[PDB]
Amino acid sequence: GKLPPGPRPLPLLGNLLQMDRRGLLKSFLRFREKYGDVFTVHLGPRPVVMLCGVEAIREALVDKAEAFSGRGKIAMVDPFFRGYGVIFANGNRWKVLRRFSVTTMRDFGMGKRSVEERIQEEAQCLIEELRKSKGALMDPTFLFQSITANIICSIVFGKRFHYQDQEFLKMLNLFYQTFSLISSVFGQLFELFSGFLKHFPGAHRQVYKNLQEINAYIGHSVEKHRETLDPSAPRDLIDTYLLHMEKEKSNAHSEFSHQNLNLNTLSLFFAGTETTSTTLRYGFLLMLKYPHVAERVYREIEQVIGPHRPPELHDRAKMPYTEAVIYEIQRFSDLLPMGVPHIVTQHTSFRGYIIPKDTEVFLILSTALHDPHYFEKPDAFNPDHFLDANGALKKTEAFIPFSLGKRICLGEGIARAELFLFFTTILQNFSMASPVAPEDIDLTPQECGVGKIPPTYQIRFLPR
Ligand code: HEM
Ligand SMILES: OC[C@H]1O[C@H](O[C@H]2[C@H](O)[C@@H](O)[C@H](OCCCCCC3CCCCC3)O[C@@H]2CO)[C@H](O)[C@@H](O)[C@@H]1O
Ligand SMILES: CC1(C)[C@@H]2CC[C@@]1(C)[C@H](Br)C2
Repeated sequence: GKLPPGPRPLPLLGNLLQMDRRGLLKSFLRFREKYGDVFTVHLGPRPVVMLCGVEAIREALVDKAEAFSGRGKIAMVDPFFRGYGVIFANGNRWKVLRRFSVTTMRDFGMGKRSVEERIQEEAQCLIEELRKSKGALMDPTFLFQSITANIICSIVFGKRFHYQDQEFLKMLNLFYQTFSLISSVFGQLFELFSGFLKHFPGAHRQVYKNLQEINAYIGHSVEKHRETLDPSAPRDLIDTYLLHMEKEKSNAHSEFSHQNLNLNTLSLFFAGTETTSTTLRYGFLLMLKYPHVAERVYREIEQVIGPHRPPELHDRAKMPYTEAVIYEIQRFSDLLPMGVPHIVTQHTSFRGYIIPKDTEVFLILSTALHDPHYFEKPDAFNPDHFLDANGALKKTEAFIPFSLGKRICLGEGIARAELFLFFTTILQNFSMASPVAPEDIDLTPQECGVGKIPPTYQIRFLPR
C-alpha cells in the first residue's frame, strides 16, 4: 500500500543524518541490517527504493521487467547526458538505441574481424608493448584502458590507437579521472544534494568538462565519417548510424539524431573502457597479492594452451580454474556495487509494497556478489568460490555483476572475452612482480561509490 519501510527522513535532508560517512553503499548495507532486503532511503529530496539480494533483484528485473526496466539518473553525469545514448535513455529512444547498439556491437562489415580476432590482435600488441617495457615498473592503468578502448575503437571508428599516442592517452586520462570523480565522496553527496550543490564549484563541473572534451573528438570524427561515407560500404558503427540517420531524415523526431550519435558513442566508450579496465586493474593487484593463484593459472595455461599458441575463446571450456579466477576477480572487485540506477515505469506492487511510477530503484548487486549462502566467506578473494570439489567450474545465479533483465549489460559478451583473452595472454607470456610483498598489498578501494576503484599500484611484467 505504501513504499517499502526505511529510516524516517527529514525535510530537505532526507535521511542524511542516518547515513554512514564511509559512503552510500555502507549506508545502505546498514539499513538492510534493520529493514531487510527491500527498503526506502530518502536521498536528499526524493525517495529511492533499494533492492538487495539476488532473489529480490531477480524478482524485480526478471519477473517484473515490465515495471523495473527504466533508467534513473546519475546526478554527476545527467547534466551531460540528459537522457541521450543508450545508457541514459528511456522509452522508445532506449528501444531504438539498444537495438542499434546490440546489433552494431555484434555484426560488423563484409569481411571484418570477429570480436575474438580483434581482442587477440590487441592482446599481441599488448604483449609486444610489455616485452618492450623490459620488466620496468609501471602503473598498468593506461595499458588496461588502451586495450579495452581499442576494442570499442575498432568497432566504432574502424581503427585502433597506438599506446604511444599522447592524444589517445589524454582521452584515457579523462575516462580515468571522470570515473573516480563520479565515484568520489563528493559525487555520492551530489547524488543527494545536486539541486543545491550544482550552483557551487565542484567536481560535477570537472566531470562535465571532461566529458565535453571527449565528446569534441567524437563530433569531429562523426563529421569526417559523414564526409567520406560510402553508403554501399559502411566502414564501422558510425557509418551504420549515419545511414539510419539519412534514412529517417524526413522524420523530425527520429532518434537517429546527432546528439544520440555523439552521446551514444561516448556511452559505449565510457562503459566499454572503464569497466573492463578497472576489472583488469583489480585483477592484477589480486594476482600480486595471491601469487599462488597466478602460478596456478599459469599451470593451466601451460597444460591447456602451451607457451606459444595465442589463447582463444575455445580454450575457456578447458580452463575452469582460470575462468573461476576471472569470475572471482569480477565478484570480489564488485565494479558497480549499486549497479546503475533504474526507475519504475508504472505503479508496481512489490512484495506487498506499492512502488509508484517514476520511483528510483537501486539494485544493490554487491549484496548478490557477497551473498554468504552462495559464497562462503564472501569478503575474501578465493577462486574456489567458483569451483566444486572436483575442480570443475561452478557457476551460480548469484553472480550478477552485469545485472539482469532488459538493461543487462549489453557488453557482457565482449567484456568476458576481453577478460579471458587479455588475462590468459598476459599470464602466458609474463609473471608479475612488484616492490610490495603480498602480505602488505592493500586491496582497499581508492574510491567506492557508483564505481569501486582500486588503488594505484606499481607492477612489473617479467618475460617467461
Ligand atoms: C567488466 C565489465 C563490465 C561490467 C561489470 C559491466 C556492468 C554493467 C552494469 C551493472 C550495467 C547496468 C545494468 C542495469 O542497468 O541494471 C551495465 C550497463 C551497460 N554496459 Fe556494461 N559492464 C561491463 C562492460 C561493458 C562493456 C565492455 C561495454 C561495451 C562494450 C558495456 C556497455 C554497457 C552499456 C551500453 C550499458 C547500458 C545498457 C542499457 O542501459 O541498456 N559494458 N554494465
Ligand atoms: O573540436 C573542438 C576541439 O578540437 C581540438 O582538439 C582535438 C585535439 O587537438 C586532438 O589532438 C584530439 O585527438 C584525440 C585522438 C584520440 C581520441 C581517442 C578517444 C576518443 C573517444 C573515446 C575513445 C578514444 O582530439 C581533439 C578533439 O577533436 C582543439 O585542440 C580543442 O581546443 C577544441 O576544443
Ligand atoms: C557504465 C558507466 C559509464 C560507468 C558506471 C556507470 C556509468 C553509466 C557511469 Br557514466 C560510469
